[PDB]
Amino acid sequence: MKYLPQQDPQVFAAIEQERKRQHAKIELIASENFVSRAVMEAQGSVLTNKYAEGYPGRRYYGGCEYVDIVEELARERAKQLFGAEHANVQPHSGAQANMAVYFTVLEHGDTVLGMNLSHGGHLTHGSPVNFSGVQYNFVAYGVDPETHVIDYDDVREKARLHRPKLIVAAAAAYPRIIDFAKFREIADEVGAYLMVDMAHIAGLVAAGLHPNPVPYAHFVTTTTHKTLRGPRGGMILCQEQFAKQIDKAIFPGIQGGPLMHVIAAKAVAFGEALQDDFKAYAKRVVDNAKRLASALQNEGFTLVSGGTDNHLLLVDLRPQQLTGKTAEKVLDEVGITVNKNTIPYDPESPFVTSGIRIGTAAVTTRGFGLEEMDEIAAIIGLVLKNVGSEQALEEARQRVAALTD
Amino acid sequence: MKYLPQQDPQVFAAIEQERKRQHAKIELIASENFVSRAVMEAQGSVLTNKYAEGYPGRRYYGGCEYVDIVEELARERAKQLFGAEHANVQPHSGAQANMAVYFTVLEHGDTVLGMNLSHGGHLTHGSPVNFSGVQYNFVAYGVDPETHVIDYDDVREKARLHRPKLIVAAAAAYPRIIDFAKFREIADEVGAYLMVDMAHIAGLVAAGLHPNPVPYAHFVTTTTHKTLRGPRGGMILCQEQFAKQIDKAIFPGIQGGPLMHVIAAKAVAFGEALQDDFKAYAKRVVDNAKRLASALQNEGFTLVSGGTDNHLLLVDLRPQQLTGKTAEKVLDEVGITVNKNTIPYDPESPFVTSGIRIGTAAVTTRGFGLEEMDEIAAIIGLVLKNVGSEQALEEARQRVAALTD
Repeated sequence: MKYLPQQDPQVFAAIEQERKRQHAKIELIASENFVSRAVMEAQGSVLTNKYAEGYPGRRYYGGCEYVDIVEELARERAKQLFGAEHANVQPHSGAQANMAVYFTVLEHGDTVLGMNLSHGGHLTHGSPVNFSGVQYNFVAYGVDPETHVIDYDDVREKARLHRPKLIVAAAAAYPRIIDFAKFREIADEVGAYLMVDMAHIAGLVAAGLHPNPVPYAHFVTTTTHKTLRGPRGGMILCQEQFAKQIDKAIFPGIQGGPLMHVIAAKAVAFGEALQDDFKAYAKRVVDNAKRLASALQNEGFTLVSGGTDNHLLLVDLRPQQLTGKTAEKVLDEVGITVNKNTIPYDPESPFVTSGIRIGTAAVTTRGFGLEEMDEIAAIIGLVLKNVGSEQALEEARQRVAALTD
Repeated sequence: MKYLPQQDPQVFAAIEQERKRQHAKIELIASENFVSRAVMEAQGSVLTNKYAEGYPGRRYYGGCEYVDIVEELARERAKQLFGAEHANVQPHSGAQANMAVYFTVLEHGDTVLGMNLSHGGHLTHGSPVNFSGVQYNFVAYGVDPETHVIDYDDVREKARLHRPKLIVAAAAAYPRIIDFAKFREIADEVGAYLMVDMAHIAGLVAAGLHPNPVPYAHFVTTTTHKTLRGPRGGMILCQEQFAKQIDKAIFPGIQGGPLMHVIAAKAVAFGEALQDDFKAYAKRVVDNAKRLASALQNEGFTLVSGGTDNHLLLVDLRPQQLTGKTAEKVLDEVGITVNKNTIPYDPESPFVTSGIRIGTAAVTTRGFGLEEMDEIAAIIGLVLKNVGSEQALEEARQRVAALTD
């Protein structure tokens, strides 16, 4: 940076602390990643200055010729990545992407069927303190109490009992492949739309490592910042038949001016995702998650669902008589960043929990591989088996430092 | 830029076109401005990588120590700028800022009283194709048919008849000072909350050039990108008594992860606004708008309300037998960017209109002053009085080029 250090010493000092933090810690938050310098440059561009309500070639402001090129690059690259008929790259966030789909097809108080929030569902899939659960009547399907895999007979029974207008598939914390074909079959049986929120797995879908929901869903939502490794924001994919309605839901429905600089950054990220090296990266994410899962099991940890098919895993800490809160805190002390996370049928509140959620997207981006996964698992074992030993924690600290350099 | 040109030639070429465009044109879109290089650098930072749901010291992710410093800088500087008891700097946009306030105090179908959209009100103040008009029962107050000033007796009568739960004051296209004291008096009479949407005038308020709504309103919303000259985004100000409720409305209510890099950019912009030179800038914006208004009148144009008290003006093109659409198109041909805009009691649709909206915030930022205002007015006169003369339009083109260099 050149201008920020002089203009704002306070903001610059904090940014620099954060930059150094991102390098020093082992970042295992499943929803996080590290964007490229090109992506950041796009976000840091003069495109922030441009009002561009509307869509390419159909704006409500003059002078949009060039931001139009940018938005269309984003849309076309998204379509190439996911084989979707239509893309809307304007959503400010995952929240807004989901909000727009709900706004498109639902009226206030309509019934929606989503994944149980304490089994892996997201806040925006029906929490009673979120717009989703306040505006619409959410009911939930669960995972099997033993396998922790989605119970598709429960999906079906809930759908048939409650007659939802919309079924939501996808998750904030589900370590296995989701069967989109079965979701569409059930949706078809009850005459419900299917929305798939692929936010977590979007990069894996792009790389052909998770089945693509696009052929099965009426609407696919996603964030651009998780496994897709793009800027912070949202996106909606759908078939041409819903294009007009979806676009109108975003504007003038729920948003105003789009963030054109962020949309530029989305285009850049989609460009990166179209490259061969991204597919290799995504495979390493999945390989690393499996290896980390296996290595954690070797250390004596129980994993929700017994492993992983994707970028993320959940440790069930009950055998160690630890809460997720306790584990999260102590791992923070040694420089490993995880989330506490409810496990299916958790006896604890969502504020305490019996689990931790871990993902490999970020560490993979920094070049970590199988050997590093083994070491991460060994450090976690050292820490969680010796929470009362300051000597053990200092050893862990030193081993974390050795990994990050 | 260093990395974007190599990584993405297509995105870079379009960004560069846009950058050159912003320099070449006379940008009179009233809601636009040019942010500093420091603001852009903040947006282009690694803060995009950080999940930080929650608030400073009360997050749902570890490792937020530094993004917390950034968010608190934004909040504290906002409070200093506006004398508010509480700030929420997380809203992704003006849309989301307004959405959150509505979510806080209203239930589905509650009555809200806002400014007539064709008299200056914003889309989010009750359009039937916007969430505001779909989710809530909006009624409207108008301006006087002759003076084009808000009719406060109409505000009062509508309030007393319809018994709104909430009254919204502020505008996308109102060229005069708004009397917030009278709005609060009326709100008090009918037991309604008062929300002021100061998006357009926020920079003028910060500089003491428009009365501050903070002392009078329960909630103040704003965008950060108009006269405040900051990054694209929103903000909510309120008294401490509503702080918890407002914060909960933003998260977990209507948003997820905040855009921490944009929040950094907000802090930077607020830092800039706290400087003496910003107050001088804001006075020039207002001085320039008055001078441009006067100069347009000298050219024979009629202005809505007969002039301006702020950064923006509206030309009533009926005396020239022109529509706003026609004027917008022809001005585009010579390199002047304006919006078509409805005038109060417009005989034309919002898609055609009888007016153009002009603002001086952007040209003032680039260093334009009174002499430039005279020339802009003269060029507009030349163009709009000779729409059929290609020679006149080429002269205008050359004069526009002379202004921008």
